[PDB]
Amino acid sequence: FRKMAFPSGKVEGCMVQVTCGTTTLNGLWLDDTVYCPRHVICTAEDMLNPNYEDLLIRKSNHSFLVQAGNVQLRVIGHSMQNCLLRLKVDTSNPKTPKYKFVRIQPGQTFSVLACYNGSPSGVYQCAMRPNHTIKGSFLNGSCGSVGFNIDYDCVSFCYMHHMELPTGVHAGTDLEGKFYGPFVDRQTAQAAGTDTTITLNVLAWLYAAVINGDRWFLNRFTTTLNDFNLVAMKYNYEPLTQDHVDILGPLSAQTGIAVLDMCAALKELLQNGMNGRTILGSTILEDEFTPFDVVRQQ
Amino acid sequence: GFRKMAFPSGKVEGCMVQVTCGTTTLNGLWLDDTVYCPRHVICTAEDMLNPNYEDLLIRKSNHSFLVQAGNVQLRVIGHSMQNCLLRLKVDTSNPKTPKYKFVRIQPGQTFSVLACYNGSPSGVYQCAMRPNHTIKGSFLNGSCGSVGFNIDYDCVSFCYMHHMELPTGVHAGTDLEGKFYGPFVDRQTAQAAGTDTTITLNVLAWLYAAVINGDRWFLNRFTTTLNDFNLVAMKYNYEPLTQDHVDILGPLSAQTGIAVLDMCAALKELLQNGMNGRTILGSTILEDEFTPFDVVRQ
Ligand SMILES: COc1cccc2[nH]c(C(=O)N[C@@H](CC(C)C)C(=O)N[C@@H](C[C@@H]3CCNC3=O)C(=O)c3nc4ccccc4s3)cc12
Ligand SMILES: COc1cccc2[nH]c(C(=O)N[C@@H](CC(C)C)C(=O)N[C@@H](C[C@@H]3CCNC3=O)C(=O)c3nc4ccccc4s3)cc12
Repeated sequence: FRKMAFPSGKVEGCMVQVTCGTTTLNGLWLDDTVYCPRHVICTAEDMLNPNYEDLLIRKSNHSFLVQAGNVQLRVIGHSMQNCLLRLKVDTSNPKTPKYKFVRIQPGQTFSVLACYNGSPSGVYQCAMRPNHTIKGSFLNGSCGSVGFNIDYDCVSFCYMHHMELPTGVHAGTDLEGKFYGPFVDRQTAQAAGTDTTITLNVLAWLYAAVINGDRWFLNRFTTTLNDFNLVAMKYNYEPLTQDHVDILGPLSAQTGIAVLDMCAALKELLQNGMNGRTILGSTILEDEFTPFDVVRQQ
Repeated sequence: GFRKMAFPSGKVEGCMVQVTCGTTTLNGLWLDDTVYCPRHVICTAEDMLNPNYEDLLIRKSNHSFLVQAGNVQLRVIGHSMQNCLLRLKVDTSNPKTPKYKFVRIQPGQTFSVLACYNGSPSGVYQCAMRPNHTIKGSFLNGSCGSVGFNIDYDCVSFCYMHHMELPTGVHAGTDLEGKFYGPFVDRQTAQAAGTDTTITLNVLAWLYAAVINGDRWFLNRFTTTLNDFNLVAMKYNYEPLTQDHVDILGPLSAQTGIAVLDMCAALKELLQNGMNGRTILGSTILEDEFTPFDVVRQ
């Protein structure tokens, strides 16, 4: 069982470089639109608070240097959408795939194409956390990198990188420029809400461990959903919904362990702890491996 | 802020095709006017237990190879075996052919895998060639012919093509010249690898990664000689350290400011006293699938 990313070629054909003054970041080229974080226009204005509507009226189309590989693209118009700029260019991307813009929900995963200077350097898998952060790997120059999923040749773009919190996690927006979480694009230290554990995915991981022949943690206690949810919240675990219990159906049928019986297993692990025991090799319960991942890889 | 990252797969995705002989369908790699694929695409369910490839191949003509690149079908105009691969000559040269080389990777080195099913890429992940010449991959039915690769600049270095899953769940395959890594043969039999060991040079590089990411709890005032460390390493199934390895860890040592043999003393302490419930870079186990080169790049 291992975390896999979606193949990145459909997105690589869209990455570009957007430069204002001495500041440059990544943008996404779809048809005749380039999307990028709006703070490419900042010149130290980012410190404290920038007035984006003022900075933007003060900018000409010629001040935007947009480069796709070797080619410079002429900016024909610009308008601001939330925390993103939409740049109109004179040529439509010959490599635009079928795409949509989606708002990823907590607990769901996506692939990140980390880019620097409009050039992709790496691909990895991420989870949107309940507190609306992601545990990414992003260095200076990463802003504008996108997260995405791919279904039947259609790219679902769900994220654009904007910032790294003081704790080392990362924050950003969907492709309409709406931030995930309560963060704002200014140069300030910001704090995320307490980060809860994705219970649906821990449970999925437990199911994967049982499929792997590792079942020391099972027991014969019973729990109701309500009584499991009250214990889980005491340990900063997300409560389980009835939809989540359904999502776990195929895995519970495959192993013969009823979902609520696995909850009774997890409940004991929360209350008694691992005690040095290991699950799939780790003393830590993994929560970024989804039931879909377990299902596909079993 | 540190994780396994795979190379962007775009240059490789544009080379994946589908090769069919009768009921059997495998992935193939299309470079210039040649398609490479595992030779047991010519196998029926009855030839698999102990087939004679020379015999089975003399019995086929170019017409019996249906090669599909996406929608398009390419005509085979010639064929030949190279070890455990077939090389099919096609009438059209792949216009998406990247700059490339064929290399044979040595144990401990890492690469990216593009997992393909029915000629179409489905996932990408990073993995390393184990000391016992297997890879700990994620390969399902229909994955044979998927390739492993590294990218330097704009040149794809192909190093792996996938053939088989051992009963232990690890995987075996060949370089692009069709020569298998390890003691394995392409037959439908249960085969065993040698006993695996831990890649010491990679654990050390990962410990440097942790120090560079601000995880220094495991460090200690002590130091050890290479010989002393090796005696300890042998006890815990770790590859012996070599002076060349220490030279490879030169640059990491300089940035960190920690002498290599100091890091070894820390590792000796982690082997002997465990991690005490502590985690390094978010992991409860000593990661050994990051090379010194990988840590630098990130
Ligand atoms: C340590 O806590 C802090 C305390 C006090 C202040 C702090 N600010 C930030 C913060 O993150 N600022 C944002 C930018 C703001 C405007 C959203 C930022 O630098 N984003 C990066 C990606 C970051 C960097 C490392 N990996 C992450 O992904 C991005 O490449 C961009 N670069 C530039 C460079 C020039 C112009 C625009 C951009 S936009 C953290 C922080
Ligand atoms: C007594 O038999 C066993 C006993 C104990 C363990 C065992 N392992 C294997 C074994 O691996 N066989 C090879 C094939 C051999 C001949 C190279 C095989 O099926 N490879 C797969 C990838 C495999 C499949 C599951 N995940 C892995 O990645 C592959 O994608 C290919 N598929 C086909 C399908 C039809 C025709 C050709 C090919 S080539 C057999 C076996």
